[PDB]
Amino acid sequence: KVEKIEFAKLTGERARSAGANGRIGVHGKSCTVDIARITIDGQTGYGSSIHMTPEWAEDVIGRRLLDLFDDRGRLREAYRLQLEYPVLDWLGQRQGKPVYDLVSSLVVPCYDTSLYFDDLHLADERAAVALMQEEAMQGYAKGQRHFKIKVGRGGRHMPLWEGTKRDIAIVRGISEVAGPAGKIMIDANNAYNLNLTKEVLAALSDVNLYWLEEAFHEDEALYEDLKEWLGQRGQNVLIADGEGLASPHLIEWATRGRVDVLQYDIIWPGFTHWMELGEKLDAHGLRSAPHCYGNAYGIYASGHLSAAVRNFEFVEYDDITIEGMDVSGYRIENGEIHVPATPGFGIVFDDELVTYLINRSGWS
Amino acid sequence: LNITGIQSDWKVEKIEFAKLTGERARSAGANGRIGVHGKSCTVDIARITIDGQTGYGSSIHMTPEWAEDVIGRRLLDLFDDRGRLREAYRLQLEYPVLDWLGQRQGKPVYDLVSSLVVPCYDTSLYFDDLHLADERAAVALMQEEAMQGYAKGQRHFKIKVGRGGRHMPLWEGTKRDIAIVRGISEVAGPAGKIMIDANNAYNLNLTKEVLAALSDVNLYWLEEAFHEDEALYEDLKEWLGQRGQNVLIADGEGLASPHLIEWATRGRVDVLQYDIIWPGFTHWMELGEKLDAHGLRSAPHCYGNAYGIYASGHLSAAVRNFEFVEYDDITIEGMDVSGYRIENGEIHVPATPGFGIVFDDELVTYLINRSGWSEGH
Ligand SMILES: [Mg+2]
Ligand SMILES: [Mg+2]
Ligand SMILES: [Mg+2]
Ligand SMILES: [Mg+2]
Repeated sequence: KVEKIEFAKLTGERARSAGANGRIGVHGKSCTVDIARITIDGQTGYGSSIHMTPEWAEDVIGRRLLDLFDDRGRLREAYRLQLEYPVLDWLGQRQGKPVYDLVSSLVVPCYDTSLYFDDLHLADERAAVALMQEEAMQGYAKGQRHFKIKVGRGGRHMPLWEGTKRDIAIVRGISEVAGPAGKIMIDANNAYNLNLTKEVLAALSDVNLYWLEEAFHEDEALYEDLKEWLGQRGQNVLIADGEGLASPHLIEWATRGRVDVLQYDIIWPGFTHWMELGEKLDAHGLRSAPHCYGNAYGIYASGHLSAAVRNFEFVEYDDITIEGMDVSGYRIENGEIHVPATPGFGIVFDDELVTYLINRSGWS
Repeated sequence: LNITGIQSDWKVEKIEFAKLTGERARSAGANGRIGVHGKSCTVDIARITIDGQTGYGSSIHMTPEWAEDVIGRRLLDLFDDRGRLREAYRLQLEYPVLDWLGQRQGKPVYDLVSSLVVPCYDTSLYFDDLHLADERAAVALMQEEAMQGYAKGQRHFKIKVGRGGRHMPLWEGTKRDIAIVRGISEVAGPAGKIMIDANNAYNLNLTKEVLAALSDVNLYWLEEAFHEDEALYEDLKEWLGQRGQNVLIADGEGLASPHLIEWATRGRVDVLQYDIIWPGFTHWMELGEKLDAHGLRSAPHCYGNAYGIYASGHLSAAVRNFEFVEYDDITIEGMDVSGYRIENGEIHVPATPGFGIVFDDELVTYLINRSGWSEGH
């Protein structure tokens, strides 16, 4: 039986302040994670929690844990967003198993997602390249080998042609810092159209472009055309899409071969959702790369999830430090994240700090 | 609607389905995102029989098996406690049913839901110039197309732009967009409201470039510059304000953002363009009232379905901030729309029963029996 439910926001910081992206402004350095602490049968479990009010909590207390689940042992829709993470943790805690085992040493590819438009104050290309190269080198030093570069400078934040030229310079530049083995992804946050996309792609013929992410809002006809154009020129770049307010027909479009990599968020729709979705995508030969940005907890959940998903691509990694949330069990090495074999999600929350924050700025 | 006159005795006796075919006056070319649209048109139509009387209208998402389950239900059963057509029946039967009510009461639909004269615009200016290498030849052709509309009474024009997104190189395509828009503006004169529709082929900066290049022109609205985004539209609106450039932002056709109306109430989007067939007429009656309550404008999308033009006309009586009927000149066999006429940029809607469209009973019977289907007796 669910006995108690506690809630708290935890705070910390990104290792380096994130600049603008193709569509909006500076993302900054401050980070937060909403967490719930559940208690079932005397033992506590921790995890990401969203869409949960004290009123909502009131109406769950006393419900049999068994009642939270589906026939197929799949946490029920109504509970996922608010409790799927604390529950999974609590399960792992009780059975002393890591969630990836509950859902099956674990080693997962990851990439550095922290390369935003950090060069907008610079008139000189070389200064801008050196700056972005240096940011990439910073990730390399921490064990990153793969890099997702924000592009679309010309969409909103710089003049069109100038920003596009700058996009192409930064990506090449970073291509050189990374090495031949380094996978480069580019993410335009919808700031291109099809012909801009082709211009940028053609200019990057020599670069180890692994995938193109959100070039423009997903469109079956445009992506069909783009895949053909790419095929005709022998340029091997995957089409990635799916974060945010996605087209309701996106999965369908992927099954027809217009999109290769699906990027639904690791918190919304979340973990339980991704497990079922992951199965569907494997069956179609489609790839899974759960989006994660703005929530540090998501990085580590994505890690565990790869166990449940054959065609899992990468963990999306942003170097973040949240007070009270010990993630030292995880290590970055050679373009991969090593998930600890410890109980639950392998994350060690400081019970005292959380208890304080629960009283001060949360509820129970 | 006033449903007090409906007798409990009145039942759905028969539902029949046919596809009507026809042609637009001029073949439509590509738009910013896809290829040639062509000249061929169709309209899926149902004929419903209730209490021995028939009504006709657009019908989608209806199978024989669906209709089989409606036969024998009372007309009253199709309505809410609020006198609203139930959601489950709207796409399949709202048009046949509204037409029927009009036939029974001897009233046009606009009277049921309230000489009706509604602004319209000519939507037929597609990328018809893509075979012309020369910009001057392209401008001349597009002007010619606008004047064909003008000769038939159109005064306001919606111009497809976004040539550089896919079909032409980016820079050349955008130069061409601008020249085309100026050219048509010239032809339409000061009274002409000019609309531009990018079909999502621009980004924010391309949009700004085009708008600045067209500061001169009488631009009434900018439609689907890029896929709706609150942040980008907030920026665009503020940018237009500083320039004193009075152009409305229009969006909402196709698979729209679920938050679009929310963004509109916060002032990022001015004109809402949900389609006249899906989500449909009943939906629009309720939505229009909501948009009016927020001081927002309604311009139901209609393209690919001629029937929707006439529906849009009658809907206008139910919506205070109704902008325009989106007009495409189409002839559908067996669908007599001669009660309607275009004069001085307005569509005149007939005061005749139902939607005022006279279907060829015999032709429709033939199509129903040859290629369509029938349920009931
Ligand atoms: Mg992205
Ligand atoms: Mg997308
Ligand atoms: Mg449109
Ligand atoms: Mg739109």
